[PDB]
Amino acid sequence: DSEEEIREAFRVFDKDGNGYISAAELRHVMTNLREKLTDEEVDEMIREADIDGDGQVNYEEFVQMMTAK
Ligand SMILES: [Ca+2]
Ligand SMILES: [Ca+2]
Repeated sequence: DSEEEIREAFRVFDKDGNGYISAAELRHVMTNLREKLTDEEVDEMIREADIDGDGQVNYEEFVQMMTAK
């Protein structure tokens, strides 16, 4: 709901600083943000979050990542 909200989270989610997050990288924060998760639950979420299906999530796609499903 805020342009800054997902923006500050990018420094928390993207450790490489390259502008994109992958399953293994997302898992690192997801296991603390949410519980009852397998590695596969993260990957299912990537496949549904990735609007263009290329295996990575950029800034605009990150907003959609959390509003998907
Ligand atoms: Ca990254
Ligand atoms: Ca993508």
